[PDB]
Amino acid sequence: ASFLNAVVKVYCTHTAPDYSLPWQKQRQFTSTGSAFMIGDGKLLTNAHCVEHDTQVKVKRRGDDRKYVAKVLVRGVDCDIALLSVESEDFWKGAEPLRLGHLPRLQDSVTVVGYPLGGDTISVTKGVVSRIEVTSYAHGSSDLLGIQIDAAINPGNSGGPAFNDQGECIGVAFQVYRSEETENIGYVIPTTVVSHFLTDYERNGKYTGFPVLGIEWQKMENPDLRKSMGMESHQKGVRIRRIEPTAPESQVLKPSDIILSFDGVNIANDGTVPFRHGERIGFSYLISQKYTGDSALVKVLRNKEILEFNIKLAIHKRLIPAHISGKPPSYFIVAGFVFTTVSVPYLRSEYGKEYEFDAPVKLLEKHLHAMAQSVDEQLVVVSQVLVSDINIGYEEIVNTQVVAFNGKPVKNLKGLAGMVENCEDEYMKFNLDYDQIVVLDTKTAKEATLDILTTHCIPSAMSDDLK
Amino acid sequence: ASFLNAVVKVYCTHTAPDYSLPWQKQRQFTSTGSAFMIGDGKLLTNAHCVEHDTQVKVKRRGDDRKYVAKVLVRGVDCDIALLSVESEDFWKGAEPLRLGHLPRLQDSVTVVGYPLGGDTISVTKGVVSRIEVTSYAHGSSDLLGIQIDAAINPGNSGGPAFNDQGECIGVAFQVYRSEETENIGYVIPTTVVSHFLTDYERNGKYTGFPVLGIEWQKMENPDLRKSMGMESHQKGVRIRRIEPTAPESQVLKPSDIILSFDGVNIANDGTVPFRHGERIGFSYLISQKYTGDSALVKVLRNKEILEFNIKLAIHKRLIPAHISGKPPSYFIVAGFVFTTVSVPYLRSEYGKEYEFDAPVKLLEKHLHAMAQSVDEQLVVVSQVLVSDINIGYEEIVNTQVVAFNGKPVKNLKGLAGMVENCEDEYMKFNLDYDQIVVLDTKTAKEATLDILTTHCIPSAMSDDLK
Amino acid sequence: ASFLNAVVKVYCTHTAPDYSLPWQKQRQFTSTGSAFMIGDGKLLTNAHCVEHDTQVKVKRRGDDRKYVAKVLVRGVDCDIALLSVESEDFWKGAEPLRLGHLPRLQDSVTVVGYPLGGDTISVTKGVVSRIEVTSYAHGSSDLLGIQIDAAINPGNSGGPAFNDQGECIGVAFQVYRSEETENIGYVIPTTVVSHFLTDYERNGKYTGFPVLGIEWQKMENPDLRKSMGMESHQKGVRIRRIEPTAPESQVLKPSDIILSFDGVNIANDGTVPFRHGERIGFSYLISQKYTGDSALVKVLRNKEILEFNIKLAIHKRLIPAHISGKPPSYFIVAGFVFTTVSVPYLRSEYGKEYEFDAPVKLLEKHLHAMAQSVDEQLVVVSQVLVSDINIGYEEIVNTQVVAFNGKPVKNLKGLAGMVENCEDEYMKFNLDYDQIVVLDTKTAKEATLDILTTHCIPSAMSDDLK
Amino acid sequence: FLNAVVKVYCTHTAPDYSLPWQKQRQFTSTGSAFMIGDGKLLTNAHCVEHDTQVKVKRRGDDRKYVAKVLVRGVDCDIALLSVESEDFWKGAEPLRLGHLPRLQDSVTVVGYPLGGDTISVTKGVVSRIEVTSYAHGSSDLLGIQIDAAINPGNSGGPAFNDQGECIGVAFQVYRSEETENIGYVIPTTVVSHFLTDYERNGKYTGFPVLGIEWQKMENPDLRKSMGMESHQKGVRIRRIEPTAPESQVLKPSDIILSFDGVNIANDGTVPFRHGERIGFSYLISQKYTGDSALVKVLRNKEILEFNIKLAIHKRLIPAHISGKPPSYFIVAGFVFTTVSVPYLRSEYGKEYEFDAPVKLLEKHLHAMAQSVDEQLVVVSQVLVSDINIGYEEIVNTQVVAFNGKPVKNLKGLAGMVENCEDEYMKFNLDYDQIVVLDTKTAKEATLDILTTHCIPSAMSDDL
Repeated sequence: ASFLNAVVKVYCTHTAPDYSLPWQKQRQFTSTGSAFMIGDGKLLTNAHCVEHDTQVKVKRRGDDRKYVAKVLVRGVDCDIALLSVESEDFWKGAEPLRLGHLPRLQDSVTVVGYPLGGDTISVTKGVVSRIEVTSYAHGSSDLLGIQIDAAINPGNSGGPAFNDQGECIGVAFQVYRSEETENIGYVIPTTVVSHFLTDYERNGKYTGFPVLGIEWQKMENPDLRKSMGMESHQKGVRIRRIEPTAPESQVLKPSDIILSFDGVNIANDGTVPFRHGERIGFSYLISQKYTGDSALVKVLRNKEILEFNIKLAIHKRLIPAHISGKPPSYFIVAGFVFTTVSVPYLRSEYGKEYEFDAPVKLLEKHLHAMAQSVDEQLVVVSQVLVSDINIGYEEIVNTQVVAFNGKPVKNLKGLAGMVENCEDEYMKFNLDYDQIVVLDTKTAKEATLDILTTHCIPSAMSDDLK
Repeated sequence: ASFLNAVVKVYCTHTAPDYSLPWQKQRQFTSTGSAFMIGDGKLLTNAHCVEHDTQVKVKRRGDDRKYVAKVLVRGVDCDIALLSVESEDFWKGAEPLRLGHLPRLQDSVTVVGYPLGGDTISVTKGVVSRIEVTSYAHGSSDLLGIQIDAAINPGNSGGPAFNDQGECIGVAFQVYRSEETENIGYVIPTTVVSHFLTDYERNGKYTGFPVLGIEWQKMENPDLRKSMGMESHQKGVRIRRIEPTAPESQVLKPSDIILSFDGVNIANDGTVPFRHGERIGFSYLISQKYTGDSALVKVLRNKEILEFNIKLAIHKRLIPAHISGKPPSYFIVAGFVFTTVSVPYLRSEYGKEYEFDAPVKLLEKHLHAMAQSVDEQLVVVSQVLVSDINIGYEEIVNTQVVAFNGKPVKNLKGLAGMVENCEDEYMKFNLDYDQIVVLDTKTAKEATLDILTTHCIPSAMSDDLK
Repeated sequence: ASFLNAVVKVYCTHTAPDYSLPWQKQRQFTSTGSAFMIGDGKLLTNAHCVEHDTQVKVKRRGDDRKYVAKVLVRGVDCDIALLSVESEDFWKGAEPLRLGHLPRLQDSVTVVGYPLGGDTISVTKGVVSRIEVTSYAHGSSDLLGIQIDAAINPGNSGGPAFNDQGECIGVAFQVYRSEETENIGYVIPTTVVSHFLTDYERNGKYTGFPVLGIEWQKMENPDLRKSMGMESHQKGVRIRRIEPTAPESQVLKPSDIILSFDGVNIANDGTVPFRHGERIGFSYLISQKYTGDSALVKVLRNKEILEFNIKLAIHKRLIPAHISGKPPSYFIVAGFVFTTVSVPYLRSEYGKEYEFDAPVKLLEKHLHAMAQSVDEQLVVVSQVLVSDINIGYEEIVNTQVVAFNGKPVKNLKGLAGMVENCEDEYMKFNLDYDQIVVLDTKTAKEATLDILTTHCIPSAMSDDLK
Repeated sequence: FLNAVVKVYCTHTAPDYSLPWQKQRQFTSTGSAFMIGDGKLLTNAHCVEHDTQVKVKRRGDDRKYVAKVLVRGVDCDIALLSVESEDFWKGAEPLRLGHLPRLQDSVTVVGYPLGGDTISVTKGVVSRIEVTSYAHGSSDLLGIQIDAAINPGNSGGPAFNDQGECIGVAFQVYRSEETENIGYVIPTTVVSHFLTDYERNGKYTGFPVLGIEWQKMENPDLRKSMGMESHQKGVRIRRIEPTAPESQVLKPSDIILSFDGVNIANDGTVPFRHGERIGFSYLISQKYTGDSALVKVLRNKEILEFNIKLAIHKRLIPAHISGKPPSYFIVAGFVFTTVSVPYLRSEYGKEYEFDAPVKLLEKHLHAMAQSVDEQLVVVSQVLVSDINIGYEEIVNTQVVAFNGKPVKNLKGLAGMVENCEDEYMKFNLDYDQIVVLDTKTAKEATLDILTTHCIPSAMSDDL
């Protein structure tokens, strides 16, 4: 029962930026979660437990005090964060958990944490149900995951799952809930946790989980395989498209057939052998490597077998699934609020149903567009703060800015600089839907200050543009 | 862990007949389920996993290929089907499961299959909760069932439940889900599975589970018992009504009191002793027998004790709960679409709420009418394909046809023959609600072909009427 | 498996009083639950299983008969009732359960009873999840509770939870259900059960669970503590308010800081040490005592440490959460229906959402008002049975009566006596919202009988006012 | 008067767009129609869409007489009916059409709405007159809003002025929890355009609308920057339909100053009547297809004039499929069809504009046809078979090329697969996917698949 004492309750006050009004914050709100001692003065929890934190406190069993904690480091896409606690009273007699190996299906598992239904610690018990590449909902990434049938409830997030030997086999973090389903809950495996910790130890920071920038197609059809010159004994997946900002774009080509990755053969359905008689998606081979590592990729190209050693990097979306450790960027000229499109921005503008209610143009780029350069951003006029200077333009909302005075717009900083250094008589913004916005350059800039005052906006731009 | 490899994933493409437009099919749709090796080149799954199959494929652990399978035999009311697989690659190294005995309450149980929440195999664990006669939802019959508290999810259908010795104690098949309930899931017991397999082995086909064609009333009231001449030491159930198409109608009478079945005494509440200190509904004694078997029934009739040996048969509903291995029958004359009323037909015409939205006349027969002869059917005008020939009759929908030219209508084939061989000047259909439909016989038949063309109907009738 | 036979099925027909029309009953309705043998011809079940009983029957395993039972005694706030059964046939071969000690977290637990999904006994299994002071929903009180992750379903109420040694560790009684949660179910601990049984044995009746009549405030802020003269080493909770009808009101004062209870130190968050390294709310120390016991309370008052021995009593709400073993009181004069405000009354008048739809005046007293004297009641005009005698007063509903002919109204009996002995020409009722109702005393009383006849009301008042 | 207004009974049998080889279930509706002379009844096109039978009943006669649809204009929501029986026409007196009314003119609506079986009259005033979206037709034409109650069943009946002349056809409403008495009437000007068109050409030739997208020029800096004088006004051309004649002479960022000598304001409006303005589309709509118009534009300080021939608007993704069943063809279980609004609605429900694939909606809202008769071709679904193993999950995905050749429309694709001599059929699909089939074995596999799904033919007759 000594294992329970390593598990602490997390109290978090969150203050999120208003993506729709990026100069200000949303209303404070509180949540609770769990965390556990992993050694060397560190607690592990889920990143989603402490997102946009303005205060984090922890409470250990047997002690009534809630101690101030700080977020040491976070990994948004693997949904892990480490906490530090200054108070030496908190750490007295601490006994950290040890991490165990990946479990086998049907292994007994217990989940320990602070879910709804009470204030004190709670234990639930079940078995390991399923292990495969899993969609991390909050992290928006695909990593190894352990499904279990021990009940996971709100508040369990960040607490450990234990094997019957008292070793931590991972972190309870998410559930699949519907009116049709029962006891489908997920755990971040120790292999993923170890990856994160090793990463942080080596680099003094989080460097992510690599994922090769390719889209692919299964090759289950025999005519398809034959037509591309595959022999009866060959299997693999066809490259659809390659991220321009990935180093494999310099050596791989569309319609290449990927035969293997680090000498492991990829099946026509994109799976590779996994442990004891199972098959798993090939992405697992990539995500277990570190950014900066290299991997040997074998392809078939015009019936010729080619091998390339490719450096692995994180995935950069044109429309980021998250914007962490920074307020959303914006700048304002003549009442026009320019900002960038991110998933949180879309969710703010169009609610939880943003995937169906957002403008099709924006959604099209969210699901299908690849960044053509690093640091490329989708820039839009968010809204127009209505004044006399912007007459006739008042109804413009969430429309992409494609060019400024003939020059293509690559990102927000690029655009902000262009309006800054503009000496022409007119500022000409080419917008989506073949629209043009034109302002007299001199009177445009003069009009900004009064508009900010009206809307109680303390600054014309985010600090990163100052 | 070798037991897992006997459990395969089922992929099914279903194409259901349109009961509302019986000349055509509904749109293709796919589902997935589970199945397992039981020996001799056979897989067992649920019948509901492969209903209206146009293609079935299976996938074994460790192999990426999906192999074509065929439905060998199905038992609709016990919800079991057997599959065959031609590919010898699929069967290589196969190790079939062995069936265990009926378990006891609190026995550990594990469920293995392919539920939602992932693509690979999943295991859940719990205990045997309850064993009694259970309503098989898809099969619409009452057979022994095992309730368990191991989580069963969509996709688990057709997979095995195991005892702690690795024997299969049955097939995971259905759940009781409401906002109020948790972990109420059911398993088809090995006794039912064995009945099905023995049946198929003996007869080369499925012959069903017998159920005596009697409705009965409990005799819990002492005045009731006394008034019917029961002695203080006698107990049993009163016969309300007997199916005319059952052989016990020739020897049993309404108001008989059934005292015993195969020497087993029936209590006033219709229960008999079951295993260790429990009581179960008497139907269990009947359903464990095979169709064609005989049973000794003892009754009290006017204070006289009588015994009859009665041959057991399946139950035939006037309005069938299922129509399997055949398209729904129909024929058309002069735009009138004649078909028969089945549960799938009612569900098609009036949705999932057919029990409350269907015409009361039709519902009355669904819940309460007994077939007066074998092969009797409830025939209706489904709809009228509007043309000049059927002027004034256009609004007729789902109305029973009771007679044709003075002769009673017994079933669809009977009616189809009567319109065929009709040489009278007029065809006179007596319909429900005391209506009469009259058509000139000659011009009625001539008008059919054009109407079929308009509605793109390839044939005037189903093949079974050709 | 012999333990199962001590667990019986409960069938209850309830007939509840109509709180909105207190002269009559609501419609009969039935429920089912569970109960178990605890020795000496007694069965234990939940009080909520037999609330407003007009008939209770039980059925033991293996026997088809349902035997008439009677409620021996009930404890509404701990949700326990004991049943007796006259029939000696029921008790033949009975083997009662033994009560075990409070379990530890992660201890295996099995729940046995008669939930939905079948008619026979069902077992579910899980672990002890959490132990702390718990809100008893039906009982509306705060007592020790055991949370478990074995599934509890409707019908389980009143059945035992067992440890792995076959001892009863408590009574399955309630769940926390939401679309977000799974397997949060609660058990009345053996310590609470033992309290109830000991209580009934000693006193021949139920005397409740004491709870000191104080409201308190946490003292987590250091400036707060310092400002009230607490030393750095002192901790406790501040008294906000004291129930006038509690004997600690004679010795404790608002703004006192409670330092300890029976020598157990109370933390700034109101918790005390509990078992192995845990902390629990201090109310647990009080509720484990019996009414009539005394407790030593130490307080800080103006930097002086004072100790008082205080007699403990049950909590009496102005607006009772329950009214048990008696029809709701009422009396009628001139069509005016006078009654008292209780939680069931509010629920009847304003449905399940009574906490948000009831008049704010009434709700204000429900959440915040303390009784100023014992037997004080909130009296209202429920409604006005419209006649000529009460012209102009017809729209009065649920309005508090504060005085009668200048005299304050303390409760319903007090008011009933005052209208009875009124010899003045007028009866003057002062109502809430500064309204006055005046009737001619003589013609008011004469008018009652006809009004009762119109509404088929057999009597002008409840028997307790006769 | 009342006896010229008749009740319409229609049995509809719509094609199943999701399963284009067959029809949906019969359903019935009722509406209204009126005698306009020469053995003709006028009603709404939506009253008789996909008709398998139409009957009419005149007031005081119990018989329901068979009618036939002579001609329909889907986008203006008008249809004409004929009735063979002489008994139906006994003592008939057709209605006369009146001139466009003015705001506040009294109006009566006559027809056969819900709430009873016989004729019903409602009364109100003319509320508002402006270019209006015809919901069923999906075009923008002049509409009269009125405050006389219009209910289901009124469709196709006349609205009358107080002189008993028909001022239009009651056809649609704006209903929400928030609104009351917002009903619309197809004006006599639109009706006359339809009747004149049908009389001239023996068929419906539509309402012209020029293929230009434009931007308002309300901003002074915008106007000044493009070299507009302080007195000049107009609209800026955003984009021009490649399949429109004006794509040859007009250019993006031209500023349209006038149409037929009529000056266009910065908000795209022109003088209308009685002190009101109206969208310039009205000037175009009142002309006939084949007519020309004089367009004056400003381009690089220079004022240019062009005589532009006018035509109907043709969307890449059509709002309606009329005069034919939806086109399709099948090879090896692959069902190919075209994307239309009715297809999207059938596939994704009434909320298709939010639930359909973002790729498809993108083209629905924003894409212009690049060539005449261009269509968006998709694989609708794959009828599962051995021949199409691995491709079963393909749904609603655009076909962009066949054996290296661009797919223009369904007929084009059908002809390419028909005449394919190559060993393989290689389809480039959206999302950078490729589907490949052996040419010989794919074609052989078709017939048996049809049999399984009870499909009478591999392709629609138009292919």
